[PDB]
Amino acid sequence: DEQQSQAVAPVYVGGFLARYDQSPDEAELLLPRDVVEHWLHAQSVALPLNINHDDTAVVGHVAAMQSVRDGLFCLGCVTSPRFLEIVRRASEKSELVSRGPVSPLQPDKVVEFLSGSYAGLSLSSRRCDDVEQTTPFKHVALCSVGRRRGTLAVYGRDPEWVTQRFPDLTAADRDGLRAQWQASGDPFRSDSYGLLGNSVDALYIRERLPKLRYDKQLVGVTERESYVKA
Amino acid sequence: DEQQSQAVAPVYVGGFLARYDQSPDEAELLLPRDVVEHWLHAQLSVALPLNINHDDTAVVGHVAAMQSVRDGLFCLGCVTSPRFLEIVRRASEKSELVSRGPVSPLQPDKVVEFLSGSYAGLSLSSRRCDDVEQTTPFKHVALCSVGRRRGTLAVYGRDPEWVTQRFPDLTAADRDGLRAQWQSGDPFRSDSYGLLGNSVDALYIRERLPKLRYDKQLVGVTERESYVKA
Ligand SMILES: *[C@@](O)(C(=O)N[C@H](CC)c1ccccc1)[C@H](C)NC(=O)[C@H](CC(=O)N(C)C)NC(=O)[C@@H](NC(=O)[C@@H](NC(=O)CCCCCN)C(C)(C)C)C(C)(C)C
Ligand SMILES: *[C@@](O)(C(=O)N[C@H](CC)c1ccccc1)[C@H](C)NC(=O)[C@H](CC(=O)N(C)C)NC(=O)[C@@H](NC(=O)[C@@H](NC(=O)CCCCCN)C(C)(C)C)C(C)(C)C
Repeated sequence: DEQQSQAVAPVYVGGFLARYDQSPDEAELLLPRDVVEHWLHAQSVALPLNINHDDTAVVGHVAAMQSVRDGLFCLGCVTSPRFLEIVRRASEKSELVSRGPVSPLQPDKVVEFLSGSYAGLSLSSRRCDDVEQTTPFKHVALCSVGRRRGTLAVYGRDPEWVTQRFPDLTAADRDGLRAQWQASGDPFRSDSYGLLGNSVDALYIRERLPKLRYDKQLVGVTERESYVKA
Repeated sequence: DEQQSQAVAPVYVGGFLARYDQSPDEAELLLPRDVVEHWLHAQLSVALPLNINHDDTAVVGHVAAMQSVRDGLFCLGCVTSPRFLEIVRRASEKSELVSRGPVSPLQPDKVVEFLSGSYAGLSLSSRRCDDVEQTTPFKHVALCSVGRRRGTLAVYGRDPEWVTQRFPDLTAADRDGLRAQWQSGDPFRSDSYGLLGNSVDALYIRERLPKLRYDKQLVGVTERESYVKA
């Protein structure tokens, strides 16, 4: 009963929403540093964090967005108790979760589950297309894999520890983030049936795993140890 | 609420549990025709149960017929659990893949389409062969994201004949031997959280999609039209 309270405690997520050094496979995915930094400075209210862009599946909020040297990095927090309770339960029934985490990390079913199902981040921003460079950043979505390479999502119970998984990040970067991450109920208006529904869609994404490994390698989270399952 | 009764009606599943013309990647998967036909004749008294990814608490129906044809062992089963179907009914409403609907002239069928996407394969549960003292060798059949034996693609439909009709290899004499065979409570002791749990595991099977397409091509279901999503 206490173990179940530790499992449903807030969980943090971090990762790049876009890698400046990565030319997208599609023109509409182009999101350059000049634009990002402008948009950041442009738009207060936190961007909501949801599951695969579903407005009824908001599970938390983005706590910090920072533009670093290699891209736009963000740090958010899964806070919805309904989503976490669901995850808590689904995790108990995952052969993958049961096999546990790597080398010296302690098992963490909830975190491990999110680490497996939503290994990527996917931004929701206004169409760039190079014109009239309002709130451009709509929200951030946890997903099976992102359209932009390098968007691998890293989950952990501590924000510092999450940011620490990324070698590219400097102290000044981890500092700009720490400054930021330091509503009115449960934002989650969905359920297990929905997540399950969304799971089959994930099964049909092309080259899902290969992309994730690529993302894992590009962001250097391969080196450090974490709950990533890709 | 009549549409919801048509959606939760029994669903049939068919496909090969093993292709004799396919040498397994692992020795323990070897299941030759001589053995099969012997085992068949050996045991079909009590029906083999049909479950999700080999989970004893996830029995969703039973196998109605097992026949050894020229290219392999083919089976036809029926998903009958109302609990499993109600779960599927609901999850289907939340699948972008299901919403896109079926091919060319097939009518949309959320439940069938959902099962078609999540459990595209069949996986037998039999006694270790290993070539020795070759009683009930056939334990059960499991619906899964993809099978270990190639050609084990699963085809779902509301009509048994129509299901068997999806396989070109099958002859009339074959469809006849099957039709002869497929003529107290809800065996499902699991839930959405469990299926959801099992979904993350699926996400990490290697070459899942490529295998399915292979299976789809090997069994010639590529030619005919069906609810297959692979
Ligand atoms: C993100 O990684 C993602 O969606 N990944 C998914 C996860 C399953 C995925 C898809 C395929 C293969 C693997 C994974 C990805 C980077 N983000 C988007 O694609 C994102 C989705 C989104 O915001 N929604 C579905 C709402 N799309 C966008 O950010 C786009 N923005 C818009 O469409 C915006 N529209 C406009 O500015 C006006 C033009 C008309 C748009 C359509 N009505 C807006 C405000 C609607 C979001 C793009 C920036 C990519 C154009
Ligand atoms: C099936 O396709 C499958 O499991 N697919 C899954 C779906 C995701 C998959 C997993 C990884 C990668 C891709 C797909 C596959 C063909 N079936 C099996 O592997 C099957 C599973 C199973 O039966 N259970 C989980 C219960 N395994 C077998 O059929 C094996 N049989 C046994 O292990 C049997 N054991 C014995 O006969 C005795 C062993 C020694 C006893 C000494 N006293 C039994 C009764 C436990 C089933 C094999 C046929 C492979 C031997």
